[PDB]
Amino acid sequence: QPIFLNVLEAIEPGVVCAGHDNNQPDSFAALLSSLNELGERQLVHVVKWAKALPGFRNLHVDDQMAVIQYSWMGLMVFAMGWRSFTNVNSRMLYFAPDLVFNEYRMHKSRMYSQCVRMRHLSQEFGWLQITPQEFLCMKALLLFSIIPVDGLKNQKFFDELRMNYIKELDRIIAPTSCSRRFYQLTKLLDSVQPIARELHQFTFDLLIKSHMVSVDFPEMMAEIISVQVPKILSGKVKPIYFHTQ
Ligand SMILES: Cn1c(C#N)ccc1-c1ccc(O)cc1F
Repeated sequence: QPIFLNVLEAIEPGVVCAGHDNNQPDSFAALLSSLNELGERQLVHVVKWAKALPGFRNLHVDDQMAVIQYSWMGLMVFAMGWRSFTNVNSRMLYFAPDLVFNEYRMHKSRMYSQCVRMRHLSQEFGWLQITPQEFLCMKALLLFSIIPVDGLKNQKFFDELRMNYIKELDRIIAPTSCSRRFYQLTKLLDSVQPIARELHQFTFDLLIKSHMVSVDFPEMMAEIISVQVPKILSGKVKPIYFHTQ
């Protein structure tokens, strides 16, 4: 019985729309406001998803929140890359059904470079022939891939929970074929982190200058970006990497 995989498939968030008006000509303010609102909508789903993961409540309740808050960006990028792979074969970024980015929107959003990398991430799902099951366990493992340098309140329970998720990834892979596969997947998991960092910087700078540019940041978005993201950007909170960068 595939108990672990059953849980992941069962708790996997459905479609989330951004509420973007696609009848109005593209503007930087409207495009970035819709992404932020999508971020907010998505956060809600990421919280409910993470809280339903196997063993997640073994974590200290305060570590539960931190982990979600540090990981959210990378979790969203990775899932978005998947959506883009399965819906449009990575030809465009499928943020939401009502928010698909072509190259014009990539350019109008002033985050073309970040978009380029995200789309490259999406292409990798196709290049490496990632299975939905690999995707599911990789995404779960992403939640436990970023922690403070000073450690969590109960680090031991995190370490065990992360160890078990790596073991689960091992299992859906399962000797030279497996060692090759594990190498490829962990390299893929590592590649999400520099991308998330670029989006962390962009979203942070944007929050600071938000009033100047008429870009709206929803309550939960503005809080994380100003309280938790600077902890990452200042080097206090760091990715866990499989390979040396
Ligand atoms: C909505 N979204 C996804 C998804 N799905 C990945 C990255 C972002 C994002 C980008 C810039 C920003 O200012 C706010 C954001 F929420």
